[PDB]
Amino acid sequence: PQITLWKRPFVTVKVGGQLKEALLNTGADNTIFEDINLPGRWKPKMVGGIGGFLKVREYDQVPIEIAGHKVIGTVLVGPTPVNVIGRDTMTQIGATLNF
Amino acid sequence: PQITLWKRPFVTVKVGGQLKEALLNTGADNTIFEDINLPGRWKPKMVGGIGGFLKVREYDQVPIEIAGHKVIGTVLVGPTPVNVIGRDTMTQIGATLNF
Ligand SMILES: [Cl-]
Ligand SMILES: [Cl-]
Ligand SMILES: [Cl-]
Ligand SMILES: [Cl-]
Ligand code: NA
Ligand code: NA
Repeated sequence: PQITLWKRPFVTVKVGGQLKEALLNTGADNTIFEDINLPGRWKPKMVGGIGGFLKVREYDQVPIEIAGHKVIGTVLVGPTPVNVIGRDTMTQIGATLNF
Repeated sequence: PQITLWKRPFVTVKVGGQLKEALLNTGADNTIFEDINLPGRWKPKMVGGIGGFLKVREYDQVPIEIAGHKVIGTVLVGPTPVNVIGRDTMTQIGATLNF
């Protein structure tokens, strides 16, 4: 797809078999969801930095599908204002910024 | 240009005549800098939401140049961990996310 930026760029994504909406966020290193029930085992992971740490769950080797692009990636679960697709997943689907 | 996402997408920009590095951030509604000396007058703007509201400075009709594309747009000055080019500026230069 070719995604314009007039509104926040949400897409439908299937993650760990769960169908969700998430924002394509070139400002985020990692992909993170709240309110999801993923398969498999998780380990805790610290993200953020001083003044803004967050302890989240990290699920690895999770199947992710966006617009028919099927990849396997890491997915964090924890507090986030919106679900976020970060660079780590966007690089696997071959996404680019163009202008 | 066409920019891949293996690294954070920093670009050189000239904003209000000031040469800076800033991150192309599709998860940001607004372009925002800390530490910049913009021309003209500013008005207060409320930003944020659930995590907290804060008043920042809004400069309007500011010249912005990125990769030879010249536009005029809004630039906020307030706390941010990185200089950000948000969707408002990216829409004016015709940027899209593609995969
Ligand atoms: Cl959702
Ligand atoms: Cl980087
Ligand atoms: Cl800079
Ligand atoms: Cl305030
Ligand atoms: Na400078
Ligand atoms: Na102005």
